Amino acid sequence: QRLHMLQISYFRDPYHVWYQGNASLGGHLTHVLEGPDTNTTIIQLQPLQEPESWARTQSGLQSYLLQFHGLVRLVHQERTLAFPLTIRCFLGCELPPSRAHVFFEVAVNGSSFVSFRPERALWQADTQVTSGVVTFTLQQLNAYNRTRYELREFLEDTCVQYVQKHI
Ligand SMILES: CCCCCCCCCCCCCCCC
Ligand SMILES: *[C@@H]1O[C@H](CO)[C@@H](O)[C@H](O)[C@H]1NC(C)=O
Ligand SMILES: *[C@@H]1O[C@H](CO)[C@@H](O)[C@H](O)[C@H]1NC(C)=O
Ligand SMILES: *[C@@H]1O[C@H](CO)[C@@H](O)[C@H](O)[C@H]1NC(C)=O
Ligand SMILES: CCCCCCCCCC
Ligand SMILES: CCCCCC
Repeated sequence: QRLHMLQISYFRDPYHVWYQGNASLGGHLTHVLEGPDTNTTIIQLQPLQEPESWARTQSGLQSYLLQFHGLVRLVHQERTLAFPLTIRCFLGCELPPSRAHVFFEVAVNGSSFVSFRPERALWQADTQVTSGVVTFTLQQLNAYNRTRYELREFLEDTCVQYVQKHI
């Protein structure tokens, strides 16, 4: 009983991005993300959520993408960051038949970059390369409740409750 979410972001430059993503519930594809930042398709393949509730979830995902893009632009603006690049975000929750296991792992240009430590709602480097980019990204992720305790709540409560409601 799990929900997994995958987001791949292709940045031609800091300001133009193409998204490709999907989610699966119990190992079955349930959602698809596709399109440029200006017009991104976000679809549930199965009518799991009622329309008013889905429109709420769709809106939240759109706002996430805008904040994600904002952070990538800020890293570019403050550190040396070379484009084009790809970012992979892999996150979700898994319910043992006890405590849920949740995760959020980020790769850049196919290499491990940062990941979320839910035990303390903190981000760590997954690379051994000491890097102004990695250091600056961590400083931003670890400075805001949105990417700390609020993200832990999304993974530990929202995603788990989605699995509990729909598997
Ligand atoms: C240069 C690589 C960037 C890696 C970005 C990781 C994104 C993790 C979630 C970010 C979206 C939440 C809002 C961020 C607000 C600062
Ligand atoms: C997303 O789709 C890709 C394409 O096959 C697949 O490899 C991956 O497992 C999927 N992930 C999720 C969370 O649905
Ligand atoms: C946005 O994308 C959808 C799906 O590709 C398309 O139907 C719609 O016309 C697009 N809107 C534009 C290009 O303004
Ligand atoms: C990512 O890879 C592309 C080509 O593979 C390169 O042009 C770009 O500079 C790379 N960016 C980073 C941050 O490694
Ligand atoms: C359709 C799946 C899109 C990728 C997952 C986005 C998760 C954002 C969590 C805040
Ligand atoms: C793609 C989002 C699925 C639902 C997350 C609670």
